Amino acid sequence: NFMLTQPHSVSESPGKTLTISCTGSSASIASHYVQWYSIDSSSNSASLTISGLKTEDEADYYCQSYDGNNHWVFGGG
Amino acid sequence: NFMLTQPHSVSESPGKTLTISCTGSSASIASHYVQWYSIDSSSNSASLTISGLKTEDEADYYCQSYDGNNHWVFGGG
Amino acid sequence: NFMLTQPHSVSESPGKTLTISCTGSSASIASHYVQWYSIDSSSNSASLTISGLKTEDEADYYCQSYDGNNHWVFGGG
Amino acid sequence: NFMLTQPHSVSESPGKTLTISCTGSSASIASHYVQWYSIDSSSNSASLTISGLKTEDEADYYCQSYDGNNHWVFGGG
Amino acid sequence: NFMLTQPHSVSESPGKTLTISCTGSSASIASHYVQWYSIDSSSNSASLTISGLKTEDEADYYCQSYDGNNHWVFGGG
Repeated sequence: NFMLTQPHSVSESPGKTLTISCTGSSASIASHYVQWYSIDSSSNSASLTISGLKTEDEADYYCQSYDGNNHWVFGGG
Repeated sequence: NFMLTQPHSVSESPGKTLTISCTGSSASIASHYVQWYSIDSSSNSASLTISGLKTEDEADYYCQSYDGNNHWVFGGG
Repeated sequence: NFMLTQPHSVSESPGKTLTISCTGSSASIASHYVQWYSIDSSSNSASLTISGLKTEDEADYYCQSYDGNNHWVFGGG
Repeated sequence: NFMLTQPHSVSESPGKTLTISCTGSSASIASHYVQWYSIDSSSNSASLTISGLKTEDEADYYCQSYDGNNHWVFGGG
Repeated sequence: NFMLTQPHSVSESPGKTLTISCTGSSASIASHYVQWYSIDSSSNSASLTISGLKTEDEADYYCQSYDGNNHWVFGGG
């Protein structure tokens, strides 16, 4: 999980900016993800019966970003 | 999971900007994802009966972004 | 978990900026992630019955970022 | 877990800036992560019954960032 | 766990700045992480019954950051 908020921001950035690669994979059960723009805020998850769960996952991430002056240069992933 | 909010923002960015590659794969059950623009906010997930779940996933991510001055340069993914 | 907030910010950054690679993988059950822009704030998760969970995960992360003047340079991942 | 807040900030940084690689993987049950922009703030998680959980995870992180003038230089991950 | 706050800050830093690699992996149950921007602040986690949990995790972190003038230089991870 990576979570970023900038509720306010002043940026002067003549730049390479927000570059995001390979953000990994999420498996979720009954999970709530919430961002909405007497006051009551409620998210209710309950009375859940779970039986035996077996998970076997093989994940290989190969992420390559190049800014390169390269002679005979070999990159192996 | 990658989550970004900029509820307000001032940016001066003569730039490469928001570049997103290979954001991984999500498997979800009964999950709620919410973003809506006496007050009651309710999302209710309940009384769920789950029997044995077996998951075997093989995921390989090969993501290549090039800005390159390259001679005889070989990239293997 | 990586969490960043800048509720206010003044930045002068003619730069390479926020560069994010391979942020890892999250498995969550009934978890709540919340960021919303008498007052009561409530998120309720309860009465959950969990039976034996077996998890065997193999994750290899190979993340390569290059700014390089390289001759006969070999990178192995 | 890495958590950063800059509720206010003045930065002059013509620089390489916030560069984030391989932030590791989190497995969470019923966990709440909260950042929202008589007053009562409440997050309630209760009455959870957990039976024996066996977790065997193999995680190898290979993260390579190069600023290099390199001849016959070999990097092994 | 690494936690940083700069509720105010004046920095002049034409520099390499906050560079974060391999921040390790956290397994948490019912844990709350909170940063929100008569007044009562309450986060309540209670009445949790946990039976024997066995965890066997093998984690190897190989993190390489180079600023190098290198001849025949070999790095092994």
